Amino acid sequence: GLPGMQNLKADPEELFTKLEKIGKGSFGEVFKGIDNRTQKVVAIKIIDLEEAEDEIEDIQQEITVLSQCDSPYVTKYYGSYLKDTKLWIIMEYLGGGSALDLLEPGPLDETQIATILREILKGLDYLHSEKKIHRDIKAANVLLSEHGEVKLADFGVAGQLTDTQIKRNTFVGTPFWMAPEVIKQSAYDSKADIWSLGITAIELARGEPPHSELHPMKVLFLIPKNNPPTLEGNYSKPLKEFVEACLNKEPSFRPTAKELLKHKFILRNAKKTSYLTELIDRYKRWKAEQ
Repeated sequence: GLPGMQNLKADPEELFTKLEKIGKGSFGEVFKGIDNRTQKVVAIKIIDLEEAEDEIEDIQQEITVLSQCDSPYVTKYYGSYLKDTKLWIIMEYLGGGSALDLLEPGPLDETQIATILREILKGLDYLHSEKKIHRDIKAANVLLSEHGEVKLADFGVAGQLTDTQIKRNTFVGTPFWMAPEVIKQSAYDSKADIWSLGITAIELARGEPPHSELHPMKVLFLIPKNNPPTLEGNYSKPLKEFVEACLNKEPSFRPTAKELLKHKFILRNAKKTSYLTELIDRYKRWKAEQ
């Protein structure tokens, strides 16, 4: 029931060569490796199935959604293989790290912020046209290639607004970045992603989302209660207005990803993506210490 899945005869230990461990979340581990067949780098995510339970349903969800997307803005999925009780998930490798990782060394300038936002808006636009909802937009889920290309990853809880289900009600996402109607489990759609993008715009500018120091439960009542967050500090007027456009409590009043692509903040500051390699190296130097 998992697209891309290979019978047990496909031995992943022989088909792929792990090069190094690049992540160890809570589902398992991630390696940079090589498809020995086509000799190309891939990210290899291994989850122990005999050691995970409820997380399986989310992993299968993610793979299903990734299998249906074909966009240079969404991480590609290459297939899955099974080894004993280990599911190996083969994915597009993005070696530049996440936008959250690129924040570790210091602040981004507005050009970088605009460039990264423009690319995220491209991915959102594709998804929304395909009637898909990301549902977990935030800087840790925006990944970069080593040359600066920007992609959406980790849908996990991505929604599908199809024919007989025009709206979603599921309380899903990470609190700080969740739209108010998602918390209130109201019927919602792509606009929940636009709100999340506004919270991620504050995150790329200040490093953390609003209320990041409060306990999550308090945040559950603050978002629907309080006025929408605003970007405070010395940022240009268009950056603060981009944030306000996204953060409207009324979802149907937030603009589409396509219209935000014409926003003055984006038009005046975004530059080619290759300019992001600088930000990418800063991160490498930084992590080299540590």
